[PDB]
Amino acid sequence: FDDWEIPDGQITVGQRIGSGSFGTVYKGKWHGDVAVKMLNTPQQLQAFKNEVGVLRKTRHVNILLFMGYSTKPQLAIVTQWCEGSSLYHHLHASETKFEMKKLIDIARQTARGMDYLHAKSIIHRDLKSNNIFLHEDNTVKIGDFGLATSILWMAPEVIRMSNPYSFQSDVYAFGIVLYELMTGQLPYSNINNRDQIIEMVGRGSLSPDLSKVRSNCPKRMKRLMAECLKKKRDERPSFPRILAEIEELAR
Amino acid sequence: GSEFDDWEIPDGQITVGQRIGSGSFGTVYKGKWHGDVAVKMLNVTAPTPQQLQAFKNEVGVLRKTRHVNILLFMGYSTKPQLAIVTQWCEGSSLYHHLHASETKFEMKKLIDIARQTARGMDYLHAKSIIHRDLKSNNIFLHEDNTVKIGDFGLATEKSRWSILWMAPEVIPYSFQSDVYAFGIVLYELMTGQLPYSNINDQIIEMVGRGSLSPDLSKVRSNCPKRMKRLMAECLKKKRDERPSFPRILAEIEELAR
Repeated sequence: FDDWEIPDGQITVGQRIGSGSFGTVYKGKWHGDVAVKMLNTPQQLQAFKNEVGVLRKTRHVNILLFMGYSTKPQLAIVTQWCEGSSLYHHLHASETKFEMKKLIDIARQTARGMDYLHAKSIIHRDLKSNNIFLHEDNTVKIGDFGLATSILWMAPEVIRMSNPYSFQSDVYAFGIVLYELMTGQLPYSNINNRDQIIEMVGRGSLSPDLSKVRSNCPKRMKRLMAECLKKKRDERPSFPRILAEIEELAR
Repeated sequence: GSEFDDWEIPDGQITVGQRIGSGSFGTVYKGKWHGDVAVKMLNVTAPTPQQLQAFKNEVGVLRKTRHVNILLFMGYSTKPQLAIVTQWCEGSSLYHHLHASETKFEMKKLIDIARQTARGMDYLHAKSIIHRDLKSNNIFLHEDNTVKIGDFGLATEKSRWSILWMAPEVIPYSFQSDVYAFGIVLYELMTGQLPYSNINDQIIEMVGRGSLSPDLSKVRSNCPKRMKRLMAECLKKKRDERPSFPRILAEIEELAR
């Protein structure tokens, strides 16, 4: 027995949404709206529990709340549902037009969530607009930090190799998310060959064109952005600075 | 009793949420009224006294056409722009289930979907409405598991003077070409595939000349022969050789027995 496990048939799985890290996300109903990631054999089950233990403990207003799991009919992680869907969806699919204030607020909240994770020494490894979610009440919720133990966001040192992930590569990824916020575009949209992008970013010769950012993008945000995207990782700011900087420029 | 003004949903009672896609004459959003709704922003921001009256006439029609298997018209919006509001279908479209999330239906469910789609087309045609745009993209699945057809509205305006469902003579809209489109929907149901899936411009030419047609060898093993016969009838290249929907619905009513 286990408190945190949801019994078979207690969850109604609804519309398939897409595939995030390690699995497939569905809309679902567990005493309310929820999101369900179907994950992709004992021993493995115990390792899964050890992860559930860790997940149960990382709680912040700006990251998804872990609500429970299933084992049958399949491995599943259940979190709260975000009606606003993802940032990626709003920018590059439905092309929603956010006010600069909403964009800077989204950037602030994502930075708070990242600040929380990093202060807990957790490395995300996959920050991108696809798993930055918008909740009905207008707060940002980050996902895909779980199961700790897409190339467009990999810092140059991450691209060319080998568990290369670090705090500073997270900061880079966030830098790309600022690019998306401030340009409404994915970086490198004019290059079609993902293999040429990998190589060129990996060598440090390719990087986002910060001149494509909207006119009303404040000067400090552009400054911050360029810092986070700095090729030499130890030259990138930490998230307490990043959060501090965005808090202030919003004022 | 009610008149056109009555059918306006007062401004600010609908929160327009997420953009879903584009359907006929406009853009579909998810929305919240006293509940879930779908909102089609029409692509006309400044109506002239003739266009607005044309909109009134079409709304006049939408209010009279009701069947359990077609979308309920709930009202229209005025700001910032003209919009048609109908109910929300949590099951999204048939297309999304078959070709996106690649959901796997049992043969009994596949045929009830066909029956319900046929019940809906039968009503529309009995009301002399030609859909002109029938495809799995605008056959929607409601939470309660009933099928709801959409994009049948504004029929007359479409009259004023996506390729996979067009009858050869359409590559000219009639009941018989609607019946054709339904045939391709059968193909989608029974084969789990879109027609002509192995060809990547040639389709317009070859289907129109009758030298290309759907590969009927992809239909499931447990698919009944009556379903094959009907399907082949509906897809006939010569339009006058196709069945009518009363016939189509009857045949499906029985093999469902």
